[PDB]
Amino acid sequence: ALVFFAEDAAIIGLAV
Amino acid sequence: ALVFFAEDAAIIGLAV
Amino acid sequence: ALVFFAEDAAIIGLAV
Amino acid sequence: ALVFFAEDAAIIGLAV
Amino acid sequence: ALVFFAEDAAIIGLAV
Amino acid sequence: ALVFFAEDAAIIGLAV
Amino acid sequence: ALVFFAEDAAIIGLAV
Amino acid sequence: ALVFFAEDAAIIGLAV
Amino acid sequence: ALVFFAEDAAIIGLAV
Amino acid sequence: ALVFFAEDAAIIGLAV
Amino acid sequence: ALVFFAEDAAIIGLAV
Amino acid sequence: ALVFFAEDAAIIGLAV
Repeated sequence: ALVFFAEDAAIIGLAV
Repeated sequence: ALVFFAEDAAIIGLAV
Repeated sequence: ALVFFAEDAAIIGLAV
Repeated sequence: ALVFFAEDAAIIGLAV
Repeated sequence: ALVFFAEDAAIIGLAV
Repeated sequence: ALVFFAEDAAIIGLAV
Repeated sequence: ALVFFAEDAAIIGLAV
Repeated sequence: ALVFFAEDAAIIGLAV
Repeated sequence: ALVFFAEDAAIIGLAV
Repeated sequence: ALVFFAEDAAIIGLAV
Repeated sequence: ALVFFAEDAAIIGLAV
Repeated sequence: ALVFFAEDAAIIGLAV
C-alpha cells in the first residue's frame, strides 16, 4: 500500500 | 497559510 | 509520555 | 486534497 | 525561533 | 518526481 | 494545544 | 495498530 | 531498537 | 544519495 | 551520531 | 545551513 497525507483544516495520514 | 500540529491524546496536522 | 502514530485507513499521532 | 512531496535536487511538500 | 510549515500548492518549512 | 511512503509491516519512502 | 518545533543549533519539538 | 520506527544502521517505519 | 518520541513541553526522539 | 534539509528562513529538502 | 535519509527508488533512514 | 538529526538515547534536530 501507499501512505501519504490527506487534508480536509485537519491533516491526517492515509493508507491506500 | 501556516501548517503545524494540534493535540487533543490524538495529534493531527492543522492548516491555518 | 511517549508519542508515535496509530492507524485505523486513517493515521494519527497518539500521545500516551 | 492529498499531500505528499515533490522532488526537482530540492524537495518540497505538495498539496493536490 | 519557532519552526513549522507554510503553504502557498507548495509547502516549505519556515523558521521565525 | 513524487515522494511518499510504501508499506509492506515495514514502511519505507518511495520516489516515483 | 499546538505542536511545532523550536530552535536554539538544537531543534526540539514543543507543545503549547 | 501502532506505527513508529525500527533501527538495525538502517531505520524503517514499522507497523504493529 | 525501536524509535519514537518522548514528551516532557519539550518533545525529543528516543531510541530504545 | 543522501537526503536531509537545507535552510536559507525557508527550509526545503535536499538530495545529494 | 548523525541521522538523515538515504535513497537508492527506496528511501530509508540512516544512522552514522 | 544543513538540517538533520543527532543521536546521543535522545534524538534532536541539528542545524549546521
